[PDB]
Amino acid sequence: PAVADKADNAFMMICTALVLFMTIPGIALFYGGLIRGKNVLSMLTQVTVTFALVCILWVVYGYSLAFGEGNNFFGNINWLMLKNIELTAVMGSIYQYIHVAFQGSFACITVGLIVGALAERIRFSAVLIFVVVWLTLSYIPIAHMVWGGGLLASHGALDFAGGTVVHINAAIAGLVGAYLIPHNLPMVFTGTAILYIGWFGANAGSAGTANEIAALAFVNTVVATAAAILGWIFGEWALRGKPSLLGACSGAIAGLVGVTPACGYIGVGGALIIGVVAGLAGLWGVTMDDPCDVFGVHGVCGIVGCIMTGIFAASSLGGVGFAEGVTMGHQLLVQLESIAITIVWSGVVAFIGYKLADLTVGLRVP
Amino acid sequence: PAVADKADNAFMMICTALVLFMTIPGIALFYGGLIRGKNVLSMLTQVTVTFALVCILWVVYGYSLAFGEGNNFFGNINWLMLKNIELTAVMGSIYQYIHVAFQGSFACITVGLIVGALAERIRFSAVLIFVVVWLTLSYIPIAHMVWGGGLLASHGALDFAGGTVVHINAAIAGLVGAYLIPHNLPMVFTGTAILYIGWFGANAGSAGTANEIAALAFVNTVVATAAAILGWIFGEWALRGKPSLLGACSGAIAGLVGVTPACGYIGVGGALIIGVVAGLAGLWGVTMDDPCDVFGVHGVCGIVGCIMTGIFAASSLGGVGFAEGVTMGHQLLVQLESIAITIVWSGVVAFIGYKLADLTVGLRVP
Amino acid sequence: PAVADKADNAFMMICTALVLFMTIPGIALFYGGLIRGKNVLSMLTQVTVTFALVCILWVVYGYSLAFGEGNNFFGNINWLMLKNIELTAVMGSIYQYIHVAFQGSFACITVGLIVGALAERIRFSAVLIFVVVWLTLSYIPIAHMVWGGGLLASHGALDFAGGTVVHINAAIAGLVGAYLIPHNLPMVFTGTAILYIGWFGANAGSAGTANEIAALAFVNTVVATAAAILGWIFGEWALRGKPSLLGACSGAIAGLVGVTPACGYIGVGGALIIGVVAGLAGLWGVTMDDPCDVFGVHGVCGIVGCIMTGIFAASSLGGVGFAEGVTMGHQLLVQLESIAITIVWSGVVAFIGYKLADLTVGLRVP
Ligand SMILES: CCCCCCCCCCCC[N+](C)(C)[O-]
Ligand SMILES: CCCCCCCCCCCC[N+](C)(C)[O-]
Ligand SMILES: CCCCCCCCCCCC[N+](C)(C)[O-]
Repeated sequence: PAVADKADNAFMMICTALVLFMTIPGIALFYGGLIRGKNVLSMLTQVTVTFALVCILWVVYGYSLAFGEGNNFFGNINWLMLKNIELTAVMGSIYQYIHVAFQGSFACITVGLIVGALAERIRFSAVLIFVVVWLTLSYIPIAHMVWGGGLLASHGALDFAGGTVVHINAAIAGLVGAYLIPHNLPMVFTGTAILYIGWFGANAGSAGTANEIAALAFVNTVVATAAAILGWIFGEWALRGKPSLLGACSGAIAGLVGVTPACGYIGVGGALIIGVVAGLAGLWGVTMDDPCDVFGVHGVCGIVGCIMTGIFAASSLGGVGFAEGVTMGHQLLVQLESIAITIVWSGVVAFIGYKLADLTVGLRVP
Repeated sequence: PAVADKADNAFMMICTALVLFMTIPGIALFYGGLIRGKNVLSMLTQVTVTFALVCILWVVYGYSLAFGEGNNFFGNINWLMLKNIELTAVMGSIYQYIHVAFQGSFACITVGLIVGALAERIRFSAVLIFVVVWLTLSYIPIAHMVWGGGLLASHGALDFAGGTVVHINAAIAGLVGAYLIPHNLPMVFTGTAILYIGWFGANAGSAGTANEIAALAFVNTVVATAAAILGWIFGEWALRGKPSLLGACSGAIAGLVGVTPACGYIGVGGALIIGVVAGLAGLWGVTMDDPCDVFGVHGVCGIVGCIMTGIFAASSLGGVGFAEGVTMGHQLLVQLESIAITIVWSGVVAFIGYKLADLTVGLRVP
Repeated sequence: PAVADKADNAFMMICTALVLFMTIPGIALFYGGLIRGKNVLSMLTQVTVTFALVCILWVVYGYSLAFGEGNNFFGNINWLMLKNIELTAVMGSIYQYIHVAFQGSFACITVGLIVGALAERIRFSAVLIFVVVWLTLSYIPIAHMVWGGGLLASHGALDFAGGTVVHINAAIAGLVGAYLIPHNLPMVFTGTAILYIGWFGANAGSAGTANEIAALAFVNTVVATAAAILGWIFGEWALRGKPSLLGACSGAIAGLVGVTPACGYIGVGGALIIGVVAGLAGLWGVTMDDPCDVFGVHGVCGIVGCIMTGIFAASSLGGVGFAEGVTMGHQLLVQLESIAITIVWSGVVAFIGYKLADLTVGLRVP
């Protein structure tokens, strides 16, 4: 007799709006000020159209396969166009319709992160094909594997808000793209800004409820982002003699990414230590072919966050505590496996997607 | 013994903020990148000052006449400055003060849509006069007629979030203006963006509560907007050989508008079919004197949405179901009447307003 | 047996996001379009890094000293890194973690207002030192004095959302800075916009709950801002023959500031009268060395708001009513004292901070 709680309903609809704010115009504007000015309009168009396409595919089969009961790798196809979901169906403590909208907005932003990164160098029709393939055969199974009670979840993987599902997944997809293939810094910062605010929806929302864990995630997000900014900036001041706007904006992102899988499981001590290590590591990454340094931050910091969750979730270290019977040893192993599975899964799919495009319309923008 | 529900309180205050975000800076920035660059500052000023004036008129007599008990066409004047509204007065399941703020923000955005459209070509003092007339004698009675238990509502008109009260109403007011009387596309998209996010406040908020219907409206908004984008874009690719940023931004708006009256009454199937037809129809409109194509999208798509609600609310078609004793036949008729009443009411008033200005200070900007 | 209410949890986390939106990118962008274009990137960087530093200092000792039990002037140091705060600890009707995040975001925005004002003319390392000093020895004690059950609160001072803690405090700190020491108007308005929307989080959020008082504050915010815009604009039309965008944006701020201490205690009548007097007074201020007219609006309107709360909170005048045994006479006196204590406290500290910087790294940007 599952009963929807209006307080949770309220929180999760607003959180869905926030995550939606991340893509439209968040990620669009972030990339907008980074890419060559002659490429901006084509990019914003591509993000917008691919946003739309993702919203639709999610409704048709996206949600059903991501989040329906199935196997360890995917759901099913009987929630097609959300059929058999009663309007009053409750998932967790919120109406299911709001879970669809929430989970959909994650799908959008992830796609937004790859589209914007590669909009400069890929044909319009070729990114569409890619999106369709990689949403379907990478993001959806991994979503299901991590948040849909599939393989990774069934083996105790900690990923509170999408270090694998979003960050690693997309960073590897981006890297594959570049392998096969700033002009407005106020615009970049504005994007970073919208991304940051939008990100409280993503991290607190992942609690599914306005509780003490939503509260922990929110606090940890503020903390680790700030730690990452200062860590990056300090590093930049040491390496380059001075902080920069792009470094500060990059810092914030590095720690937002690092804290993503962790925010709901760690103490503020942990959030701070993670923000610092994520900020430095992100700086290290972009100091070491990667489009708009998407792996250099998302990939590198995605890995750092996911590994460091396997440590800082420990009650000893201020976390919520590992599950019963789980050692920090074993949990670390499982994160490594989650990470490695994501990297390979996305990579292989990315390769299939781009190649499908490359053999139907061509990658190379005319 | 009506009791205010804090969850609803929370939702409706945040939703009010979102709708407020639509005008300030949403609609301002949308028009900002469309109009000639030499006109932008005068426009943003005019939207801001007229926003303020609308916030005030709403408090003085706006809310009382829109939403007080009266006749079929207007309320009364005993909630002047919100007197006789106890601070703890409850409307629906939220405190009345939050209903005032919500309904006020609709009033603002509607006005924002006309002001911004005509800011280029109308004298400052002449728009003020217009606003005062047309808020008072068009938006307020129609508000009351549709959402204040007046004429249109009493006859079963479906308009969940303002296809008539907002979109048709303002589009006709805009058309009258032009009859008598892009430079920054990143800015236009940013505006579209803020408008989109802000619009979840308008559509879900219209539920008055964080329930399964707020959930339906939110989902339908995401769906139909996305459908509209792809529909517009595809049409544009057929007509023009390629999608454009303005087309994509226009697409989103077309479907946001189309779904506005429908979002709380239809299934996602319906949202998708409405988004598509609204996107194509919007494109058709702007292909066929209309200031910033305000009728071409708001008018045309306003009509499409309102008519199509009379169809897709049917349980057969996945909707919430028509009221008892109501056939799809009869419901369609009533939408047509709602539409026709709005078009004529706003038109006649618009004509009175502009002429009053034109005979006191003059329309024609010096 | 204090029990956290999920509805309040939801409201206060979203309100925290809104206040966070005020700084990042709100205040950054406001100043962005005001300062010389050659200074903008250095400014946005400085706001971002000092934001981060404030988020961290708040977590380490900021919250503990601001909001722990202590004396009349400061709390304590046993909530260092939020230790001894159980994750499920409840303050008011929300989890304590959300109070930390809320109160932290006030700390950020206040700092944002001084940093942005003086970013043009102060050395990076010198502002850092300043921030550390003045957050610690001004903002924290005043926070504690006004909202932490300290001196000013214990004597019945009304300041619902920070006329002293935020506005006067920062305006005086800014004035001290200038004493010792527009290019993008669309950007300025966008900032004003984000500031306005963000401000509903600050004013309603200060209720701690989604109740009738959150509802009153929200309504009053809309009202007084609008009143202030028209008051400023009308004054500007009289003084200068015409309204300007900067005047309108300045108007909105003047009334937002004026209503800040008052919003939770006054009637809408009062909100309107306060908005008007705040708008005119703000205009008067900037007509009478003050960096980006920060005192001319925040200082002047901060004082006006705080004094005028001591009047309009009266039930006679439509307010919530003064406390038992409190006359309007006595309440006015106490506001004057709150005001005077803030002005001197911040001033003295500001002087210490800047001088510490000036004698370690130097003020004067190289
Ligand atoms: C918990 C949800 C996670 C949301 C993911 C969105 C990533 C936004 C960051 C974009 C920055 C892109 N860049 C250049 C650093 O790679
Ligand atoms: C449910 C609330 C409806 C809100 C109405 C606001 C309309 C925003 C769209 C502006 C687009 C203007 N334009 C040029 C397409 O006409
Ligand atoms: C209730 C919270 C108060 C938030 C304080 C933030 C102040 C924002 C206004 C910035 C305007 C700066 N200026 C130039 C007018 O001084």
